[PDB]
Amino acid sequence: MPVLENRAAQGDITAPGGARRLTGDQTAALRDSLSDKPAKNIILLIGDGMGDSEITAARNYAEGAGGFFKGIDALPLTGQYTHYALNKKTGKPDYVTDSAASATAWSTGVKTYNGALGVDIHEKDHPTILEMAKAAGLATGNVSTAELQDATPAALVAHVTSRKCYGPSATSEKCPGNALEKGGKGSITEQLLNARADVTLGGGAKTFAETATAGEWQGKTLREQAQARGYQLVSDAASLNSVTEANQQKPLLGLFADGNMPVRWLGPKATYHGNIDKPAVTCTPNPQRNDSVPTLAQMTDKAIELLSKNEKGFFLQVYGASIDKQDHAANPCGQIGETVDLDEAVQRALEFAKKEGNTLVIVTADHAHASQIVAPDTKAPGLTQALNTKDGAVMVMSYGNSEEDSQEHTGSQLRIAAYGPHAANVVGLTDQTDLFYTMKAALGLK
Amino acid sequence: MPVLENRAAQGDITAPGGARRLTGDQTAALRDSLSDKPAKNIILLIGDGMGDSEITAARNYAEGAGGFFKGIDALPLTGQYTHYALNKKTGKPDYVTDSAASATAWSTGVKTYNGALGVDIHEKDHPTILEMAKAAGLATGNVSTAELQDATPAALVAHVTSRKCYGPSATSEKCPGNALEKGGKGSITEQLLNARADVTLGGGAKTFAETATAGEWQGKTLREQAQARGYQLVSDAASLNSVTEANQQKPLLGLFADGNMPVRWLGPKATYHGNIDKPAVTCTPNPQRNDSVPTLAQMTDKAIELLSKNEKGFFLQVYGASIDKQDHAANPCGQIGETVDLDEAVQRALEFAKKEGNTLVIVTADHAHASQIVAPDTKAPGLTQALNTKDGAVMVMSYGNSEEDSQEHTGSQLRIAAYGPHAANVVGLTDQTDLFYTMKAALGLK
Ligand SMILES: [Zn+2]
Ligand SMILES: [Zn+2]
Ligand SMILES: [Zn+2]
Ligand SMILES: [Zn+2]
Ligand SMILES: [Zn+2]
Ligand SMILES: [Zn+2]
Repeated sequence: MPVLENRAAQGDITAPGGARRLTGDQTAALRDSLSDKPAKNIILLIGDGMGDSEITAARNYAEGAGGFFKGIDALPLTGQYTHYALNKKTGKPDYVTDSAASATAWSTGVKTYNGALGVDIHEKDHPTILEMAKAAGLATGNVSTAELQDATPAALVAHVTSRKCYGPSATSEKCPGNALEKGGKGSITEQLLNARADVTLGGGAKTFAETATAGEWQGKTLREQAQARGYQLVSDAASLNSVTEANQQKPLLGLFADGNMPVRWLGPKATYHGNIDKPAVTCTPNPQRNDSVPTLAQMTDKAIELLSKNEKGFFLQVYGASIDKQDHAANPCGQIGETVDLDEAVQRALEFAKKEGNTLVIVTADHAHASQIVAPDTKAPGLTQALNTKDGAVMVMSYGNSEEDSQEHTGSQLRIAAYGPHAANVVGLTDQTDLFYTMKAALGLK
Repeated sequence: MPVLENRAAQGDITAPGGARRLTGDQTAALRDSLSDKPAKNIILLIGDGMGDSEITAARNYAEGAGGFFKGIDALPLTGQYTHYALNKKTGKPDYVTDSAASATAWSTGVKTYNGALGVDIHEKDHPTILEMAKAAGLATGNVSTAELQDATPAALVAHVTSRKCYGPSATSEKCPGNALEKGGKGSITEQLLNARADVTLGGGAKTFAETATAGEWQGKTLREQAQARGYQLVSDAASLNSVTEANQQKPLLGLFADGNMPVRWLGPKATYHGNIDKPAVTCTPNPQRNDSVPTLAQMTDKAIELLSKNEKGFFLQVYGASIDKQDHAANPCGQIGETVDLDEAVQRALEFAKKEGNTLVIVTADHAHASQIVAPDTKAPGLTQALNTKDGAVMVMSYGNSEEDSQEHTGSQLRIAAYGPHAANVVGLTDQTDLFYTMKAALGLK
C-alpha cells in the first residue's frame, strides 16, 4: 500500500498547472490503498488542538503554502470527524469538547462530559482500547509530550470523574469516589501504574513524588511504588536508549520533565494589533530546551522498536500536546513548532508501517482551536502576529475568541487521516467514537 | 456507486456506540465508489466561505450535532484542499484568497492575485472549464444566488484585471485595458453575454440597466442586448419553470433580483458579548423573501432538467454565495440558512447523479471564513451569539477576526467532497487548481 509520496506544488505556482499537487489520476492508487485484512499493529497519532487551520498555518510557515508535510500530509485516506461532547446533566450535545471527553470518546467508544476520564455521563467506567489490547496479548504503548497525568494519555489507563485527579491529594479532594482510601480505583497516576502498559513516556514527574494514602504501597511515593513493581524508570534521552526490552516483567516508564515537556520553538506571544504595530516574526530554537530531553519522534522511535518485539502485535498512541497548549497561549511559533514536532513523529510511524505492511496508522486531533490565518493588513479585535514564512512572504495569524489569559477550543469538525488496513473507515463524515470501533475491529478485539 | 445513505448518530448519544456514524466496515463500499470511467456530466457546487466550521455550525443548528446533511454530508470521497492566492507584485503566495482568485484557480487551472477574474498575474487570459465544455459541444450551466457579475459566476465567462468591472461604466474606469471601446473583450456583463452558456441563472439585474459604449450594441442596455442576441429572459420562479428548452439558439438568462438574491432566514446580528448579554436566538424565515424568488435548489433542478437533454453531456456550476456574505455580516442565522439552502441544491444534484450513473458531483468552498463554534460561557473580543439548536441545547458562534464592518476570510485548508466518476481525485491533500484538471480530465476535455 502506497503512502502519498509527494503532494507539494509540482512546479511554478504562477504558471498554469504549476500549483497542482496531483500528477495524474488517483483512482488506481486509491483502490490499492484499500485493504480489509486484519491490522496487527495500530499507531494512533494525536495532535492536540490540531484543526485544519493549525495544519495549514504550520505547512504555510515551515514548508511554504505549496509545501507538503512528509508525515502529516502523506496519508492517503482522509475525512472529517465530529468531536462534540455531552452536557453531564442533560445528555445533550456540548458543542465544544475538552481533551478529557474527546480522548474518552476514541479510547472508549462512548461520549461523555468535559473533564471526564474513562467514564460515561453516569460516571460508570468503560474499558479503553489500550486495556483491551493488553488483554488480547498485544503489547501497549502510551507516549505524550504533556504531563503523563494529562487527559489524553490518562484516558487510556485511568477512570476518574474529573481530569484534575492527578494524584492521591487531588483525588481525595475532587474525586472522593475514586480515592483509594475511599474504596476507589485511585488517582490517575495510581491507575496508570496498575494499567501497566509496556511502554509509557512523557512528562509529569512531579506527581510521582506524592505518597499513596492507602493500599499495598501506602506511605511510599508513587515513584517508589513504580520501582517496587518492577518498572524501569528513565529520565532523559541517553537513559531511554539504554533500554533493551519492555514488557510485563519490565514495563518502561519515562519521566522527562516535572510537568509538560519543553516546546521546540521560541517566538513572542501574539498581541493586539500585533500584525501592524510589531515586526514580522521569525521563529527560533527554544533556548530552554536541553538536548537531553527526547523529542516526540525520538520517543515514538524507541517505542515502536520495543513494542514490535511482540509477535501478537502492539497498540501505540502518540500525543503531541503542546500545539493546543501554545494555541491557548496565543503563541504561533510555539504552536507551529509543536506541529512540526508531531509531523516528525508521524514520519517515523508511517515508515515503520510502510515496511511492516500490517499496521494501521491514524493521524488526527481531539478538537479544533482558536488560531486563524488571516490577511496581512487585518485589523482584528484579538491577538495577532505577522510571520515570515518559508515562501519569503508574511503570514498573519489571529487569536480572537477570548478576552482572558487563554484562547479557547472551537467545535468545528476536523481532519482525520489514515494509512493501512481498515484505513477506509476514516473517510467521509464520521464521529470521534467511530474511531474506537475502527481500532477495535481492525485489531479484532473482543 | 453508493451515496452515503445515513451518517447520523446511529442511536443513543449517551451510550457506548450510540454516537457512531458508521454501521460497519467501509472498505467494500469505498471500493465500489472508485470508478475511473468517463464523466458524461459534472455538477460543481460551491459554498462561498463554507469551511468546515461553517458546515459543522449549520449541522449543529439545523440537524443537531449528531445529525446529517442529506446533501453536503452524503458524498463518500472526501479530502482537504488548499486555496492560497498570489501576491500580484511578487508572485509569492498570498495566504488568504478572495472569490475572484480562487474561482479563477478551479475554473482555469492557474493561481492568480486577489480580485482577478480569468487572468494570471501577468494579466493574460486563460480559458475556463465552461468555455472548454462549450467548445467540446457540451451544454453549460452557470447558477448563482449572488449577482451574476460577482466573482464566482463571472470567473467562468469573463476575463478582467479587477472583479469590480461589472458593466461598461466601471470597466472603462478601473480596467481600461478591458474596456470595449479601448479595444478589450469588455466588462464582466458584456463578456457574460458573449460566452453564451446554455443556462445562466442568478441575481444582478441592476447592471443590465447599463448601456454599452462601443460595439455592435452601443446605446442599447445590456438587457436589450441580451434579447437581440436570442436570450430567453426570466425573472421569477413561475417564468423560469415555464421554460421548455435552453440551447445556443435560445440560451436562458434568469435575473431574479437587482443585486444578490434574498436570504432564506432572518436573525439578529451577532454582538459584543452577545452570547452573554442577549437571549439565545432561534432563527426564523425571512419575512421579506417572496416565495416567487427561486431557491438555489429550484434553480439547480431546472438547470439540470434543461441541460441533461444534451446527449454529449453538460457542465454545471452551482454557487451559494450568501453563506460567505452573512459570515461577513456576523449573522449566524443568515449564514446557517444559506448553508441549508446549499444542502438542498446538493441533494438535487446527488439524486440526479445517483440514477444517471455517469455524473461527477463535487461540493466544496472557495475558502474558509471567520465564524467559529465556541463554548457557551465564552467571553470574546469580537461578535458572538447564542443559538437554540435542534438538540434543544445552546450553541455559541464567534466572529473575532475584524474590527471593521466586515468579518474576514481565513486561509485554513478546507473540505472537498465528491461522488461519481473520478471522485478519487479529491481524496487527500490537493490544491484548488487540481480541481480544474480533475474536471478537465473527467470530461475528456482537450
Ligand atoms: Zn510567468
Ligand atoms: Zn485538547
Ligand atoms: Zn486545550
Ligand atoms: Zn444512559
Ligand atoms: Zn468567497
Ligand atoms: Zn467573502
